[PDB]
Amino acid sequence: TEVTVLEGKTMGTFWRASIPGIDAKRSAELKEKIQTQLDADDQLLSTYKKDSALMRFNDSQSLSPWPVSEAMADIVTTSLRIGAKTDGAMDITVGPLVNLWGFGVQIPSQEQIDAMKAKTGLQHLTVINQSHQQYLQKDLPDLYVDLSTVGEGYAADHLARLMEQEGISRYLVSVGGALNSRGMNGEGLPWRVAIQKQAVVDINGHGISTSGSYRNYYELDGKRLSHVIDPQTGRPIEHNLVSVTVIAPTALEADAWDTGLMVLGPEKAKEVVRREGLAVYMITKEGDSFKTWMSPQFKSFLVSEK
Amino acid sequence: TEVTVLEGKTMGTFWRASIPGIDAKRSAELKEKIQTQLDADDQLLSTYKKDSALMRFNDSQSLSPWPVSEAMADIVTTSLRIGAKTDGAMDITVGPLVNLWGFGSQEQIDAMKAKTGLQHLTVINQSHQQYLQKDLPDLYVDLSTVGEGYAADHLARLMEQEGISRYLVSVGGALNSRGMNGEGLPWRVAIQQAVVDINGHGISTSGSYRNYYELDGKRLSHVIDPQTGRPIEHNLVSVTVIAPTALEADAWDTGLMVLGPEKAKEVVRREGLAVYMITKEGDSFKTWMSPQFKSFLVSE
Amino acid sequence: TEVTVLEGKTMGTFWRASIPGIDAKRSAELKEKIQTQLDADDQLLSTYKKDSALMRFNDSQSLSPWPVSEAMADIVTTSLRIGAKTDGAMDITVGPLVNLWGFGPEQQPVQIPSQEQIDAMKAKTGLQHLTVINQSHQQYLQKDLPDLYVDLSTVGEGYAADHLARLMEQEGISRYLVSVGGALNSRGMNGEGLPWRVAIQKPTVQAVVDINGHGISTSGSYRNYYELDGKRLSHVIDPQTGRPIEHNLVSVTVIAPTALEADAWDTGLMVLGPEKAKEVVRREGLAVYMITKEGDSFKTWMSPQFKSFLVSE
Amino acid sequence: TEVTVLEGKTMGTFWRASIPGIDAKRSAELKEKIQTQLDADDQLLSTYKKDSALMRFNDSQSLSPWPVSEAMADIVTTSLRIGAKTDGAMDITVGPLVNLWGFGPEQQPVQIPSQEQIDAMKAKTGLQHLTVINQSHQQYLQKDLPDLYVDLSTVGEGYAADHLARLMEQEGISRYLVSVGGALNSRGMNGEGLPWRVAIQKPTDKQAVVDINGHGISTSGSYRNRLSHVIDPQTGRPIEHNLVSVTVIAPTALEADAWDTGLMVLGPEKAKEVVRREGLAVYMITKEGDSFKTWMSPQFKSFLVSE
Ligand SMILES: [Ca+2]
Ligand SMILES: [Ca+2]
Ligand SMILES: [Ca+2]
Ligand SMILES: [Ca+2]
Repeated sequence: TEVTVLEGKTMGTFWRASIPGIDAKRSAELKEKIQTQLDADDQLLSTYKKDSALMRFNDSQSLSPWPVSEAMADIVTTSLRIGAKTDGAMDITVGPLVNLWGFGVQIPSQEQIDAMKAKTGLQHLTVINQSHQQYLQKDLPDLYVDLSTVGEGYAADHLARLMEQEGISRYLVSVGGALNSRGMNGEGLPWRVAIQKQAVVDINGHGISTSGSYRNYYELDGKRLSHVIDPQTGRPIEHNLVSVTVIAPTALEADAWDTGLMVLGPEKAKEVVRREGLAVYMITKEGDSFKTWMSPQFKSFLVSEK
Repeated sequence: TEVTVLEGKTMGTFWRASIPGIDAKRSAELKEKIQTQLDADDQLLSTYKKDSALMRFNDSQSLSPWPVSEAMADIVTTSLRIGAKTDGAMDITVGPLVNLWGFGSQEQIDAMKAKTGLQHLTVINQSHQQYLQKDLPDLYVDLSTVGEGYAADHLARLMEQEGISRYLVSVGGALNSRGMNGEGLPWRVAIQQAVVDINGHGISTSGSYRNYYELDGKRLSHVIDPQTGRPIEHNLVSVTVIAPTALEADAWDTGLMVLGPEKAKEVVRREGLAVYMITKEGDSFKTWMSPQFKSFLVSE
Repeated sequence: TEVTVLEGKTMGTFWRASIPGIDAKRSAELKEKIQTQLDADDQLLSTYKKDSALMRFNDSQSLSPWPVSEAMADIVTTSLRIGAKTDGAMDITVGPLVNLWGFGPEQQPVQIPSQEQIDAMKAKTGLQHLTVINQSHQQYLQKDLPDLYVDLSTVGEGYAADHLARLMEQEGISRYLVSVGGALNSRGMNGEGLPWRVAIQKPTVQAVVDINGHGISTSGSYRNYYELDGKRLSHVIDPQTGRPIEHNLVSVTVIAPTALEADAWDTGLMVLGPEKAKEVVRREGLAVYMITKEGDSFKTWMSPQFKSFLVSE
Repeated sequence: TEVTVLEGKTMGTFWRASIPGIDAKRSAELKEKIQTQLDADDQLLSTYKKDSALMRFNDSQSLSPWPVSEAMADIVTTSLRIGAKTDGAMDITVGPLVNLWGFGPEQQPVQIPSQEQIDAMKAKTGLQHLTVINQSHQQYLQKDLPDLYVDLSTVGEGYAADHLARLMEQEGISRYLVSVGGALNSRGMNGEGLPWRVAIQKPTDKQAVVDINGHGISTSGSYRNRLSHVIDPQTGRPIEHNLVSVTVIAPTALEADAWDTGLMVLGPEKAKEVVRREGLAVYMITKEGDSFKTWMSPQFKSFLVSE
């Protein structure tokens, strides 16, 4: 009935873990184990750690097979495909363009943007899988891969795997915006998952991840300048889709989809969500108010009651 | 709330789907969509169809990248990875060795073994396409030991695309489930009288008490060890695996069955797998559960 | 156990379908199906859209057979019959007359009372001017007066509700309570084996009726709107008198084999008035409930056939 | 609680009315009213009575509109439409082809198998020859062929059952199970507050329950397994498929009785195409060799009893 909560820092954000029925000691051990695992995940994906596995790939100039871990190969493989399923809205090679703008301290880019698009593109990345090893291969020397739009999802899922190892079957795990829910909370009820305005959903056995455009676009005046850049135009998105929440089997998928959908905007997002049978929640600032939209698949998660 | 159940046949076996109460009309639609997908999956990897994706590849003598669906690449990728973590016990290239046994041979079987080997396959994943690639023309891939596992995971995702997030789906010896029952209770999945809650996971089982045999210490088995070309001979009667996906469960499943009690337990501990085994000692059987597996057990 | 209620707007009014518990996706697919069908009926009948099948016929001047759909033929067919059974009270061709008082919907209340040009207008009116022709693969409407104007607004809600129900059946749902405007249709029991709730206007325990296998429709409300000049002033116009009804009838509810029929009967019964209405009710042995305002009080009245539909639970 | 059961003869078959809480006096009066009404319907549609309304029309040679009742109008209209929707399988003008074989129940036949002369006979049949005209106080039937012969027996039973339903309403009776031949309409609860029991018998050679509260049902078959006496109005000869029984549930007994005969004629495959498209609730029984196989549509399933 008692719910122990563990929290800490990771990947420039925060992680949480709610585990029912744990003693002070095992709680201690688990925090140690959790922090250590996320630390290693940070060391894997972090773009700020010039020494991370990812940055080491980014720094190299090789065009031949580059050994990486199974996780890394899986993270990239799913990132590429969902990138392709979002007409390219979800691009893990868009870093150069985001840097040109100085988003996520600048001078609007003249026409360096066109020339910068040439050093971006999903089709430049390849994942090779073999029995005893996996590899990332780029056909562009200065291709730059950033995975901060999916790292939180991956971390949340990996965190689920840690619970299994530690023989824990009931838990509320989250890293930043991504969460995985399983089992009943303190009381014999599903963990409460509040989506942004606090409508609640029950994702027991599923994962969730939110994503949006907040740059003075979320309840603000002086309406101007979006920091989400469409990897197709090389420029700021213009539509009014401010928030996208996705529920899926894994938090990694949830995390890959929401970014891409966010980028595409309302119209296109809906076309993709319908075609893929995804459970999505959308907030758009049309009038001075915020209107919502929920695909059918997303409603079945709503907590019908109180 | 009610509880609807849909079933049929596919891949030379049976498929089932348990969904919270639904109406007859929607049942017929979901049933048709399910059967069509499973049919699609079978047309993809069945070795009995001369025109399945897998067979066209098997028939190709090309050593250059052969394009395949995302599913194909993913099934292969897991097979090769779990194939290594099990000392090659779980081999998807063993086909030419199993064939020369008529089960499911002179020491000349080393000939078929030559055209065998997990290191002969590579999977290439790109944004808009995937490819399989073999460095041996003769290489022959077979995914029967893993098909049900995938099919089951794929069915659960179809249910997901259909707005059904609460379910218990199964294909052959594999099951997949996420969500509670009509009541906020776990879908009852009984082990070979213990039950487990596999919410968010998959589960596969190999062999049964009705698939173990007599005549001396000789354990009669159809299961052929890839690193031998000959039938296994240990005392592992059955093995059940709970994993993140039924596809992985199905993979570890046959891998562990090939290895046997002792060797398998080694992997189970190393890989931290959720496993349940039954072995034959005297005239009785013993049960062994990894700690990880014990955590999924559900009483009341 | 639990009921799924879908809702929307159509024909300038509200529609509602109370169905037994359904998923989310399935529920979205249904509403989708329903709205489409309802939009299609609106485009079929609406006198408000100049592109509708009805308005096109009205705009035509030919006297030969004009091809229409099964629904059109059927709707006109039972409006002519119920029309004659009410002695012209239910007249789908009374349009030219109404347009003379600037009454009805919202013809911008500025049309003073007419003179006796209503006389020269009723000559553009007449149930005898319409014929319906049914064949195996096609149907037709036929008028013998070029300027005949057919208005199906008093019977449209009833047809929509019945068509909505036949759509529920096509979708495998045989238990439901469906409504469009003031017309309701139902058949099959609740999730609890009980009758779907259908309340009746309580002038001052409210009456409840089980309309299983039938359709129902009401005209008016005890929330009247007449008192100033001449006891009762209405916007409804007697098709045979060319003038606004002046009687005591506050509202009439009719239960019939279909919402369509029920919608035709109550309009015509509302026009006729209390006594004339009762004669036709007795003669056709209809299931009717009436509310009349006597003197600072409302009185209720039920035909024997109507009492038979009452649920005494 | 006590259910009174009334029965009698009509249209060469039998009708039954099960009604709860009714007393001796009322039942006696109802039995009179029912039989009186049925008689009139029989007098309206029978082709076995040379005096009936339908026969007067059949015997005439008129090409101009022929005045009939609303019921006659609606019956024909519904039959003509469902006739078209079943690809002419349900044909109310096929009577002369049937007689050619002498497969009319009241026919020997011991005739002589007709030769392809059946073609010169189909020419005297067809749903496109009939027209229904409705007006304020009148309705007409019009045929563009003298010798056209209309027969409404494959559908008169559904109309009688639905007509019986209206009768029940007139008398203030809300709970009943009323039937005429193989067509029934169910409404309300039985002796115990339970849905009237309606079963679908198996054998159709030579048993499930459904709750059709607020709906109607009719069954059609080809009882008598090798040579069928069901004539395909489009070929002029006996059907060849193995469908032997079709049960249809619909909002009205007329519709149900109209469809089941059409589907029966079409066969399993073509019938299922129709069931699917029209979203009909149907149950079919096919006999391969000596093995009976069944098939229900989704809409039918929802009427299956579950508890
Ligand atoms: Ca993201
Ligand atoms: Ca397996
Ligand atoms: Ca009306
Ligand atoms: Ca029939």
